[PDB]
Amino acid sequence: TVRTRIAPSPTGDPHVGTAYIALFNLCFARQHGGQFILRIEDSTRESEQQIYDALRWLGIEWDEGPDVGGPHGPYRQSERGHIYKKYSDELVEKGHAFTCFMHLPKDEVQRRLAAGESHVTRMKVPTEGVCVVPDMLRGDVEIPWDRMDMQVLMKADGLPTYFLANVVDDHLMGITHVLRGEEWLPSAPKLIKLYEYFGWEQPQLCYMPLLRNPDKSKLSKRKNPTSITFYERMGYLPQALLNYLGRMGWKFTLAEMIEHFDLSRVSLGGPIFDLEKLSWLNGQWIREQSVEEFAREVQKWALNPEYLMKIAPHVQGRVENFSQIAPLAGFFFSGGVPLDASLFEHKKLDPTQVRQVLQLVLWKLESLRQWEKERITGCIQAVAEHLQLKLRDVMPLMFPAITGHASSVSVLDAMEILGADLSRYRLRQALELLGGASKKETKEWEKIRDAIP
Amino acid sequence: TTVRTRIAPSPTGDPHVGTAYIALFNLCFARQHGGQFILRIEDTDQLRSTRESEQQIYDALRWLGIEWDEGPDVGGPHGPYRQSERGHIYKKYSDELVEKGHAFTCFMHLPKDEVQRRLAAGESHVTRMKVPTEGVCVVPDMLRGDVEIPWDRMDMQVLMKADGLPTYFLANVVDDHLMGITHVLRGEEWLPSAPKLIKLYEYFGWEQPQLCYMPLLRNPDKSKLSKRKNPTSITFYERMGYLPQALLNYLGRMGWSEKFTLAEMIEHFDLSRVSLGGPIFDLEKLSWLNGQWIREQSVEEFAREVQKWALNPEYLMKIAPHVQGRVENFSQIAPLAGFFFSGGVPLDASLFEHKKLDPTQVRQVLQLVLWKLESLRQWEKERITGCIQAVAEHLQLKLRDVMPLMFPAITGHASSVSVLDAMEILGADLSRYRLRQALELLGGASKKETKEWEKIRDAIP
Repeated sequence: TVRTRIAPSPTGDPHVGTAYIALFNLCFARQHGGQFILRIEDSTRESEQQIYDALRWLGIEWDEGPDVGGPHGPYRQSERGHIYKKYSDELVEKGHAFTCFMHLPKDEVQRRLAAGESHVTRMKVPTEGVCVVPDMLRGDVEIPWDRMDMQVLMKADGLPTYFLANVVDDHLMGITHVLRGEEWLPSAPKLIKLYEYFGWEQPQLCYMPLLRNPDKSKLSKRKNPTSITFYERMGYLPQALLNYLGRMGWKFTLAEMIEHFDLSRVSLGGPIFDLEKLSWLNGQWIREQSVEEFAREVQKWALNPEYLMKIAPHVQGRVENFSQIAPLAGFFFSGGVPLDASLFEHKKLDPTQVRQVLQLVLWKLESLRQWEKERITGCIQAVAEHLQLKLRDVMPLMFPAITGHASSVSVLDAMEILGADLSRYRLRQALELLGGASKKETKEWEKIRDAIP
Repeated sequence: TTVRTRIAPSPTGDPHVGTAYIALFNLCFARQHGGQFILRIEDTDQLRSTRESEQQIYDALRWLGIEWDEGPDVGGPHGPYRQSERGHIYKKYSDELVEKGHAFTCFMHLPKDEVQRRLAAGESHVTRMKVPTEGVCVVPDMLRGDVEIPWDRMDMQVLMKADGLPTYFLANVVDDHLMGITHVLRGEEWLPSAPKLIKLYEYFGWEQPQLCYMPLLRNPDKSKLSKRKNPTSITFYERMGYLPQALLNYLGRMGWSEKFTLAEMIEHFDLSRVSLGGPIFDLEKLSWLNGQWIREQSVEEFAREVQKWALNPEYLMKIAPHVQGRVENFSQIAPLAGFFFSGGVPLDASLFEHKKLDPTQVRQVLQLVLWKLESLRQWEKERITGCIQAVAEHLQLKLRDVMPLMFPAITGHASSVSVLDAMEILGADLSRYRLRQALELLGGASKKETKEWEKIRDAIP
């Protein structure tokens, strides 16, 4: 009986690649009457809920996990006790792993351990030869053992590595097939060797080719936004995006996808993520349904009391009649905003300095986990302070980036209401319009970013 | 689109024929329409719920041939399927009902000041549902059509208990909704309270599922099915050596329209072909049907079923040590140990004339022991012994005064292998059955005797 999983780390917005890998694991388990498992290898509970929300929004679901439960849990690493040290001790007891402070003597080792000196547990990995990874799509892949980096099992803080924990947990959860991105293929020999040290039945392996931009380059937020929630906020239908993830992989529904899913129909070249094709498909989904279904989706997306009432106070003070509301508040519904470079000619900031500020602010807001007004303000203020500018120096740059106008409703409020995705998106588009940042400016300015709270 | 049905058994003791019956219908309706069948454990009563009674539910239903698509034992995308794992979902929804004025805090009247004051002082309280007093509710029953229950009939309704747990009533509405249950088939016992269910869905502004209330299983004398007249526990029929296919088939013949498989039962399943009068549970008809299943199969299938039932190393090696010290040759084993394989035992009232207990006292002892053993969840020797001793102690009798009654009840003989060991091996259902029949033979208990002895029972450990 087939069991697949995803093991996302709860460390930020889920992205399209994660949705993609989840979809394949879901269809594969479904196709074979098996189970699909979500395991959290932890990090914040909030980022965890983001993962659940984004994937469910998409239409993906799982049979076992930390939210729905299951008879093979617990499904968060932080709830699975000392189970990892236990198996790591054994690898050490059988001479398949060693304590590192490398050297060897069990005299000095017991002594150093007794004194509570910091240490890790490393896996022994073959130094000579080639390893054959039996990939389901590619067949036999030959990776030489020499290039195989060293591998930590237990870290200095008595926590397992992602590597160790996933082998342990796949075993304990009876996972039969591991479908993962091909980013993981280089380290596959270390996985195989680990199942050998334990004496465990090794699952079937499948390494999916990477998603690529239309310029045959790897997918990156720089070239096209990757977060699932960005597409939600832009007003894409989850069925369209899910449909699109499937057509890249191997117009249809998830159920129809499962019916006609087969791994053998998957390209060995990296599928292209083409926003124009996705928009066209989404347009088709929008058209091919009743006006009533269309209305409900539009209400859920943005024309609902929760979103509108957040906007209403900021608008009530700035209009002399109701027909002046749409021009003032239209930027809350437009995805991007129309851009005008002249809106960014600062009084006492030169064009390079304007780009510098935008880049730094963008970076800090990209790192910002909790999207709240005070936290948003704190970020921009920290950047300004560190540059010996004042808050009032920087704010005029934020208004046209976020709203398309020199002045508007309170832009800090606007950013909280719009949310993280649309805010970063608009900032990035302003920055790009103005000329972006050279490879050299990126290195310089990142030193500065690092010295900023 | 996509039908989803469920059962929500409380994990409190043996699953019974009734649960099996309601399960079969929900399973068949789901299968007929391409949908899913969900098992949900409502451990709303956390103090009388056990992980072992849950396991007994899974074991008994699966033995019978009933399967589910989602549940605590298998997982599922709308879990957790145990109420006790679903967090403060219920408080959340009960809070909305108060905030939206459909439910009130009850500690009487209600001043906004005096209420906050008492809550802040940690005073005990419940949340109650607002139920209409005048007028009637129309219940859209799939089988009987519109049924009109007067609102005057509705007794008040607690949503959240003082211990912060939901009632079974609020929990199942919340969980049917969150699990997207489309059709609800339950016993007609629940029909009187149906208006409150309808009102609650209205309050949340939720789509009400289709409702169907099934007529009660009855004894052959038109009396509602009870442990009294007929044994109701699934595991009893297993231990008596009935085939689960026959019991399942019989549950289906009672329900709609004598030898059919589950797979066949689903194909020919029509909710419309269900009788509106109580289907009769007739042990003799079930037995004839079970005989036909036993007969219409290979001798090798028959043999394997008998092995699984009782002729296996596990069961026979529990018996072996007790038999070994009591025979001078192997052909004396069968007379001595036959009661391990016979179901009931042959009964002889003269076996119960006690040295120092009069006929009424014998019946009281047997009744009290039976009651306590009916309550026993963990069927183990030390615990069986503790029950009988507690009865004996409380009657100011000695254990050795009560034990002579147990031997003939359990084994059919005055003396035998150790009766306490015999009871553990035989198991809870057969022990209870045998004690009940010994009691019936001796004359049972009057209505008055029952009231009086129950008072005695409740004072016993």
